[PDB]
Amino acid sequence: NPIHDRTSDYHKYLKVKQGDSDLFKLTVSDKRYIWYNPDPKERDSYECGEIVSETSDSFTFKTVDGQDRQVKKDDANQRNPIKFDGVEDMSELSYLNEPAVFHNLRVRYNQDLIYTYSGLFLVAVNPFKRIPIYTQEMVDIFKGRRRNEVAPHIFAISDVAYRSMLDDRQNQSLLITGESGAGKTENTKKVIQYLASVAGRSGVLEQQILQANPILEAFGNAKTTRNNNSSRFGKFIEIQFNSAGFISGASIQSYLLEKSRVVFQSETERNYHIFYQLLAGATAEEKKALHLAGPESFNYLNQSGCVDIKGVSDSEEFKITRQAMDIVGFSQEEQMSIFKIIAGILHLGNIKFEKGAGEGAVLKDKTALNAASTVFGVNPSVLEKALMEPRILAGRDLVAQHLNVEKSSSSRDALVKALYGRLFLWLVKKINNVLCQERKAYFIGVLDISGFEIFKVNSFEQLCINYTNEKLQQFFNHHMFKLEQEEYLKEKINWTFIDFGLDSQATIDLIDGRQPPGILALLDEQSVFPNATDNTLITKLHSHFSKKNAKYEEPRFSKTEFGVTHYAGQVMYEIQDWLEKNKDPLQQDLELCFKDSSDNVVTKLFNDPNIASRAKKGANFITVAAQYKEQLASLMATLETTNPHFVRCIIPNNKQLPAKLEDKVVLDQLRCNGVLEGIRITRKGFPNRIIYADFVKRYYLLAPNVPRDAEDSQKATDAVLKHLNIDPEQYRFGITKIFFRAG
Ligand SMILES: COC(=O)c1cc2c3c(c(N)cc(N)c3n1)N(C)C2=O
Ligand SMILES: COC(=O)c1cc2c3c(c(N)cc(N)c3n1)N(C)C2=O
Ligand SMILES: [Mg+2]
Repeated sequence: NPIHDRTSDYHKYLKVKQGDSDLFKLTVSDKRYIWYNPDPKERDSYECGEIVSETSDSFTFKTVDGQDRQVKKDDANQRNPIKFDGVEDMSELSYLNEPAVFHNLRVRYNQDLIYTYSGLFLVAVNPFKRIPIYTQEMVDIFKGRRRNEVAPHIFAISDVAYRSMLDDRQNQSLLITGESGAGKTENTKKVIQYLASVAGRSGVLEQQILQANPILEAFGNAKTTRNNNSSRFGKFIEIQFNSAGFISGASIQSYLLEKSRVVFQSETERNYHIFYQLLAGATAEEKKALHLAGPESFNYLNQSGCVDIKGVSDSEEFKITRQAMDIVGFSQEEQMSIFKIIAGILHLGNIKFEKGAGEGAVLKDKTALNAASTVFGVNPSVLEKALMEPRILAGRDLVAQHLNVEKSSSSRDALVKALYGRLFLWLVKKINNVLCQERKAYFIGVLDISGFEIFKVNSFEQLCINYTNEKLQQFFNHHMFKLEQEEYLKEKINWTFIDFGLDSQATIDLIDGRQPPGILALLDEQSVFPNATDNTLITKLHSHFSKKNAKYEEPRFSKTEFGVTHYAGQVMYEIQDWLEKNKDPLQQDLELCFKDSSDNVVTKLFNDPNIASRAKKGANFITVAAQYKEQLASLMATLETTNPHFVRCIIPNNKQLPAKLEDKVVLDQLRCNGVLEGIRITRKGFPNRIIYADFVKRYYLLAPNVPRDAEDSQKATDAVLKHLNIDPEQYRFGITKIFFRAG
């Protein structure tokens, strides 16, 4: 058994290395230590100082530079005995404080142990390098093990969820939190791998489930300045099981694709990988048939200054993506149409509108228009008229507009974004049709959202993302602190309620409240108001929240920005284009143009109502904000019907580098994630609890005769446990349940 064989890969890569005799000497030392700040203005940079004396209320300690300092005992962060360094479950620490928690993570991370428990949930620190802990042998090691039998691992929490699903016949969820780049998607994929392995069975479903990801990532992920493989859409993967616990299928709900990225990318960022994959990987006359050149020739790829990612071959990736499409079952014609659409988008991007004789735009060169039309299979004259002279109603009259250059470019971009988003939707739908063949008995849902992120310029997309991340942190807060203590108090176990000081509700209400209206509601209102501008909008927000809502800031340094205080920090948002992004317009004549496409996939994108149609609320189409919010509330409703398991991914630094665990970066994450509070609730509270009658059947007794049944439930439990003479401090008696602190 490799768990017990210290030469095994398990021991080498998942367990803390054996300390030496010098270490042993240090470990049995009577000396005592404190974590202190050499510079009190840098509260996250700590060193270890030896405690050399104490009074009744203070410690005096030597700093590393031999100088003595004094601190009140109430302000002291004592260092744990070094036998705890590297401990697998931090609820075991004697001293639960910030530098002590960070230090334990640091000791593990320096030995490449990225996973650490903090009571009931998992912490994961991104290594930014490959560590060989995800092989099939590692998988197999976790299968069937109680949590405490094996080292912390994403596989272990995965197994716990699976067994919880079986034992309680209750749906589960795996909620992976983290800022952008923290490791959410990699861990999500490890979860799916584990489940596909342990619950797997004909055998191609599991392969198809796994092969969904290169497709989704090629179309839905991109390089940002924070992550070379940033997910620009959120997703909820329901892994589905039959009554027997075998995988019977899976279904992916996707959220909120950053469609603006198709048409615009910041300096050093990339568009979606697929564009580069196609241009790099396509056959010699694939490229001739689609009129393609290199990325530098396309406006939608040549603006950021970056066409490459270190360590990535877009050609090789293209081969992997196509292979995935083969396994999932997209036909050759379907794939060809997909690439026609990607190529058509690049050509649309190359169209250059110019000022005509009047204010209205003209197209002097039709090479890009013609190439797009050719690959999309639409009529180029109809497309041209639809771009620069779309028809609208004025009352009931029919009026041709004549859009200027700017409006023309915007409309072309709107068309591009609509194409990309519908195509993305279609890919997801096609995928689901293949993975969903049977009605489920159970599910384990795995959530992989786009993570909390902050740039120089934060827009409506950042607000939606950061909102979602705030809702997810609140969900953790609700389950860990609020509901837990509600159980204690309903079971009257003598608990004094503790205010853990973590509540995101005010920020959430600020963003999505109804009465009084929050940001999104005022946004929606401005979005259906004919005279509205980005300026009437920002003014309206300041009018409602400035000096009124504690989580909002009207900045003095700007007239187009507003600040929201999130759990993870203040973010300033630029209001430019919010009305247009929220309304998400597309000229009907462009839809009519593409409805007439000769291409089987394109027509589906424009005629299939699940893809093409948009809901109404009154005389208006549903805004993006109201729809996403409907979607999110729906997700949270589903999660609330599940048993949640939390994984908190922690980014070590902001440089995407291995072996560089930065103090302030990590401590900021630990603080706003509520890690220490969670560890604390696990320790001060009563993690384990059981109805007075379902206890009889795991064991038997050690008592004067309470069998698998009894007339009594309360004293019938009292008696049986009592014999071990284990401390009644380690348990309590609820109206219906026995509670316990540590098993
Ligand atoms: C995620 O993207 C899409 O689903 C999507 C995108 C867009 C879209 C529109 C619509 N008028 C209607 C849709 N049903 C629709 N769907 N526009 C203007 C878009 O940019
Ligand atoms: C969900 O509850 C609410 O609707 C709600 C309640 C309140 C609220 C405020 C705001 N400044 C802004 C909101 N968006 C908001 N929303 N205040 C002061 C409230 O008491
Ligand atoms: Mg991601």
